[PDB]
Amino acid sequence: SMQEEDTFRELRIFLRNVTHRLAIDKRFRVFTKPVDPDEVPDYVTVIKQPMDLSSVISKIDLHKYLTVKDYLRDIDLICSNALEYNPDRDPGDRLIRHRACALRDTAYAIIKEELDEDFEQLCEEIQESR
Ligand SMILES: COc1cc(Br)ccc1CC(=O)O
Ligand SMILES: COc1cc(Br)ccc1CC(=O)O
Ligand SMILES: [Cl-]
Repeated sequence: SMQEEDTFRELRIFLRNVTHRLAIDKRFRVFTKPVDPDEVPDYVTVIKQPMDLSSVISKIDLHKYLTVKDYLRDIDLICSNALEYNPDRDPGDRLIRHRACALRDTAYAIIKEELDEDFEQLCEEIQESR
């Protein structure tokens, strides 16, 4: 239906706003772009599913997210990718891990306060019946 179309547009709008709010945050600057295979060539080998805020945007835009659940699954990636790739004791790694996982926590905290549960549930049911 159109109803259902209006639901997904709303989701897309909501997800864009959340994503923008992470993107304008100085802490998260490094997550706004994919990793350049210059600086880091061994990345694209170790990290199977690269993920970042600009990709998240592309995916919103290409109607690739039908639920917030799916969105968060990508946000989880950004954190767990950093855990995986930058595991060392050194401060360069500790900082990246810290920033990536605060991104995750900020995303979750925003959604926990601003996402209507019934809206999520609706997206889930529409998606399930497709
Ligand atoms: C600096 O603004 C952004 C940067 C990235 Br990466 C994604 C999204 C936005 C804003 C928007 O999509 O509304
Ligand atoms: C971040 O936690 C959630 C994530 C999703 Br998806 C749906 C609901 C919640 C808790 C809430 O929205 O009350
Ligand atoms: Cl820095």
